[PDB]
Amino acid sequence: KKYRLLFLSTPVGALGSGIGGGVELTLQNAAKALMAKGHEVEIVAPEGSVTNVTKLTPIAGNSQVSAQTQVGTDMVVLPQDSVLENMWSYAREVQDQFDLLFNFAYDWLPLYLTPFFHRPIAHWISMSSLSPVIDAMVSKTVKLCPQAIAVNTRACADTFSDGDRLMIMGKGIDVTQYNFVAKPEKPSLAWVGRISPEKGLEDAAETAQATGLPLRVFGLIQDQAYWQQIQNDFPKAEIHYEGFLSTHELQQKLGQSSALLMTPRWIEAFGNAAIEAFACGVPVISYRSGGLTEIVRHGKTGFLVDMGSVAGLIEAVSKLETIDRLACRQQLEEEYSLEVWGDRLEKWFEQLITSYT
Amino acid sequence: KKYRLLFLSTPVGALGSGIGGGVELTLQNAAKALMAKGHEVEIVAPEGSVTNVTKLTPIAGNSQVSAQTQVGTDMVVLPQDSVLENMWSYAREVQDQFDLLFNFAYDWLPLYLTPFFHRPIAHWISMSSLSPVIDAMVSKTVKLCPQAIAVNTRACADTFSDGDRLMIMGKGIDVTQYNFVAKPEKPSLAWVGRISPEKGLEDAAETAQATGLPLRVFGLIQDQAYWQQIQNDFPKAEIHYEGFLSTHELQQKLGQSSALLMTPRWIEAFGNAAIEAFACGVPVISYRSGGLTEIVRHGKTGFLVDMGSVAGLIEAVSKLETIDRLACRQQLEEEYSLEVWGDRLEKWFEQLITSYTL
Repeated sequence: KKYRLLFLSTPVGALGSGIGGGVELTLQNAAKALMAKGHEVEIVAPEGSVTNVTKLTPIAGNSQVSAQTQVGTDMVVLPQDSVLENMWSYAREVQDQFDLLFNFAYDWLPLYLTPFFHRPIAHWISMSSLSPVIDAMVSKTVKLCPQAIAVNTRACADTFSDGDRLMIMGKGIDVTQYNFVAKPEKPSLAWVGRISPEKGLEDAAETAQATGLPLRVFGLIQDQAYWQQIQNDFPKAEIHYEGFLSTHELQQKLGQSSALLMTPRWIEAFGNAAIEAFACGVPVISYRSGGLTEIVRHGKTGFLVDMGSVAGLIEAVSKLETIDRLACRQQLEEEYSLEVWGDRLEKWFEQLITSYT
Repeated sequence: KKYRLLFLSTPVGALGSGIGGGVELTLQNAAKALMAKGHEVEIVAPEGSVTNVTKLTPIAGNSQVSAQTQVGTDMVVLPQDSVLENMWSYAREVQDQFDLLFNFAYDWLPLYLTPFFHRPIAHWISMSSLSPVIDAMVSKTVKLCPQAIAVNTRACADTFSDGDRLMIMGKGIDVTQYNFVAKPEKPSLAWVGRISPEKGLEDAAETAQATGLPLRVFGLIQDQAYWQQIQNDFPKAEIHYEGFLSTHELQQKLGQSSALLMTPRWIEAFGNAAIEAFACGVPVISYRSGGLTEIVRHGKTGFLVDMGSVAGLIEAVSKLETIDRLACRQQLEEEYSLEVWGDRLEKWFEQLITSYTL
């Protein structure tokens, strides 16, 4: 069962620019996983895209607005000569050379064009129902082509009107790129996410202050005024900025943490910090929110805390010694690895190719 | 060969709402013409559409904003559950039952979806180049599918970057709807257009004043200030307002004119008033402008005047007796009629269908 697959990337930025976000990594990890099972993969992506994973054919056009800015929109907006148009124009040109098409863009046009191709198209929805057109199109598309749309977490399907017809594929990461730290040199706590007042970073600082453990922050300081506030509100806490880093620079410093604190104030979707902390042998102490409750195995690879309970975070930090760091790594090897994930995608596509036939 | 055709209407409103504008009439007139040549036609159109012409399957959705309000946009905007998208979904569902699909929508999606169908699609572009995004798509689509996009006049095609690749199909109206007046009861001049400054109505007032012919004005007085000023600048001209009338109400009174005055201060693309005037046997005295130069046959069905020459308009009125009013009606029968238009459409559709199979 050696398939020929065409991967269609996001139109927001170019591969390697980091502008598209986690999908840029999910795409290449999907390519790596499916290639290692013996399949051929071609990546279609905008002009200026670069990858070392497989063949990439760039496509000229105008970059499309990100779908994270239009939350709840019932609009479809495509710029003149949009990249997404020419990408799917190309897909129609070459679709006969392939067995399946795999889409990563979170947009209307790829979903709508699905019944217009004479090859099966698969869709990876990267975020959880941010807009009803995608909810409507996902609704329309799964009814027209069952098993057509997959996501990572059940929490994501909960935001979709037809999540019961959404496929749950989890995710996969490249374990060889993460430095497992068996034991950090000094105890410390870590936090990863967007630095803004409604991301719960304040709770982590208090936990750091009450336990006497330095807090190491990873992310983009979007409000330099807001950053200054946190050190002032939790004064005796040793808070350190580690910058907005790539996957490599992040894990190079993540392993030296005793635990990753994930303290959302609302249902949070900037995970993978957990999955990567498991790659580095870092247990995860997180509030009970969204997909984390399915990743953090309480008492085994971390702790789950009642939402908003700073006292719960402090108690959990005090019990870190009971968490075998090897267990975190072992969970990542058995789930969230390219070997197991590449198996699920492979089984998923073969169902689609045979059912489409 | 008798073809089965699927017509895709405008998404701006419903058929009969008049919200789509003249396209509503161009579409149904095209259906009438092709049906009279022995073809079957099914109309796909929004919710609330009605026609007495042929089979209609309505399709629900969000009505799209007219492309006349978004002039110059470089964006493509479609509402959620847009009528246009669901209409073309239906077209994809049923495309195997037909020989050709005929699109009237002035939008990005029907042009973009053209290579995604496995049946030939023809496009009727109803307006001039309104936006660079639409101009671009016409270019991409005619290069990808030659002879796939038609327009009415060369003047319209000239506004497109690749108008040279556009098919010129003209238009057709139902002759049976127009009352031919062999001889009006009183000499008079007629003017039809928008009543606002820089619309050339001033030129019509002078010629009416100098020739002693009453000027009958058809249009919308949106600014009463501009209206009385014309009576104040041209006192000795007997100028009359006839109101904003429908196609039928207009033609009922248009025939009673000695000539139609057409005084554009721009390059005119369609000149559709002249065709209506010919249907009534009314000769057209027009400035040399755009498509009017291709409609008005000088000395035969009217006169063409050097742009802006009021003396030329006056000179042309003095020669109206040399214009056979029968000539105007015959031109409309020989050109611009459902018989002739359905002929051209048929010959065009055949070219596309035989070429797509090859």
